[PDB]
Amino acid sequence: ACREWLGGCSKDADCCAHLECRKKAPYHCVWDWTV
Repeated sequence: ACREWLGGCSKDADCCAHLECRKKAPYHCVWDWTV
C-alpha cells in the first residue's frame, strides 16, 4: 500500500514515502514537510 500524496493511507510509516498518514480525518498521505 504505497499510497501517494492524498491517495489515502492506513499506516503511519508514511504510507508510500516522505509522507505521513494524516492523523486527522479524512486520513490521507500528506508530505512530512507539509500539512
